[PDB]
Amino acid sequence: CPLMVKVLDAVRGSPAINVAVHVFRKAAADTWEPFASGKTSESGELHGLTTEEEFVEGIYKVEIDTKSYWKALGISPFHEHAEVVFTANDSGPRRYTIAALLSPYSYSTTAVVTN
Amino acid sequence: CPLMVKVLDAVRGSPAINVAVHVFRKAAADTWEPFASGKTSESGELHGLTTEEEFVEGIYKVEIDTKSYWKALGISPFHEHAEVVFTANDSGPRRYTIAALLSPYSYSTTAVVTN
Amino acid sequence: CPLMVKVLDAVRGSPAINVAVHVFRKAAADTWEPFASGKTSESGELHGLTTEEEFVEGIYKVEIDTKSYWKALGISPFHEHAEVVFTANDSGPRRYTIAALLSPYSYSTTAVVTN
Amino acid sequence: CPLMVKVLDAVRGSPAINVAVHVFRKAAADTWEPFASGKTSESGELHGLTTEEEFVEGIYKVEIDTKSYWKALGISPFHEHAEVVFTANDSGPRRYTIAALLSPYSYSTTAVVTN
Ligand SMILES: O=C(O)c1ccc2nc(-c3cc(Cl)cc(Cl)c3)oc2c1
Ligand SMILES: O=C(O)c1ccc2nc(-c3cc(Cl)cc(Cl)c3)oc2c1
Repeated sequence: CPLMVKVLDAVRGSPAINVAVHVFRKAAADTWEPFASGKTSESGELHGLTTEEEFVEGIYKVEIDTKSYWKALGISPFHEHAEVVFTANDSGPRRYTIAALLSPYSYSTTAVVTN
Repeated sequence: CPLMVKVLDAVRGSPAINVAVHVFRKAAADTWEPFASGKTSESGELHGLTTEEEFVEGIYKVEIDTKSYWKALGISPFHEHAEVVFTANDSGPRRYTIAALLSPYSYSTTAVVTN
Repeated sequence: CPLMVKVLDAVRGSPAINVAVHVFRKAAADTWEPFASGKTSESGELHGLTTEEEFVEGIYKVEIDTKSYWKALGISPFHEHAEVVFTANDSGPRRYTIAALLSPYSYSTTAVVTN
Repeated sequence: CPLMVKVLDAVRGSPAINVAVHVFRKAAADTWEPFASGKTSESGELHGLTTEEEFVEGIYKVEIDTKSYWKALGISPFHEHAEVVFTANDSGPRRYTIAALLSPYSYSTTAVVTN
């Protein structure tokens, strides 16, 4: 599990459940190719997006669909989504956790990178 | 204005208005002595807390009454208040802005220290 | 000034100065069209991006060049940039401030929308 | 495990290891009584602070010793510590995770409360 995404809700004080997440990888023709996608679990975690074989060096974009999350809770939020863009595996394979903390008009994100 | 406090609301996407803020200075007998206080303005700012002459080096605590702010909005909060504890150090001319971003179950704070 | 961007540095406790910021507007053919850009000031603010006449309703993307900012400080960063994507909605007179707080492996952003 | 504390480092992109944490509980004579303490593990988590029997209703303060954490890494930070103050178990037992994300001049905290 080299890429995991964890999403928390700062209004409710809970994991953000059923949040859609799309991962893209930058291609040779300077375009965002689809790479993996999933939804967060009851623990607000999304596991199994990729494998050590598939997750090669590259520039990745993790798009967290915060707007649909807030709209499903009957709230009109500010952002369309939260995007996290980074170079991965540049000095060999690493394990990445991308965490996001959400509020209707704000979000924070951090990365935990382990070898 | 050597010390200013700015408070933002992450739920409404606005300044946090009429928030009570209490500042204390640590005294030699390990006790917190009231130093300054006020309510944030319509811009979520609290100016005029102290003067350069009164704001000496030492340990200060800024306590933001977040619970009353959320209750006045009819929103259920987690924290009793938000406390920011720091040391004021004289090292050339310095202005301290303590900023806080509030959500019901979370808060963030940063210091903007400038000449 | 209907759109302002403010960027803070969580490592140095200061405004993030001379940060490049690019704003784009979403066009009918699902593409991002350049809209406005600039570099943050000594106060970490970028004023004068647009005018009330040019800033129509629509989806906007604010891309903050965080990687170049950290490299100029000799600090190793994680993100390629920070992107803030939102919808501008006309509902009475509104000013949008997009604020971001930067750290090498994390960032937070909030919207301050006022009359 | 009704009370857990998780601490992340936003500069390194890692768990914040060996962070001291002290928990206090407000007493009848309006004083902060010591309740539990520990240090975060290699995963930046602190488990086993208390038991469901001991963790009764009350106002608790979780003090995270961020200053000693940054000083042990050879960095001079802004805050003395990060304090999280909240009422616990007011409507019966709950499980609380207090998470904190640290930078030298800033911190964020959130709570995950589950039944
Ligand atoms: O000094 C001012 O005028 C000023 C303005 C905007 C500001 N936005 C913040 C802020 C933003 C985020 Cl995303 C997280 C945190 Cl902790 C703080 O602090 C500000 C200070
Ligand atoms: O409980 C866990 O396992 C777990 C994991 C990753 C986590 N990242 C956060 C986090 C992120 C931001 Cl951007 C701000 C703050 Cl305050 C916290 O909390 C986590 C908790």
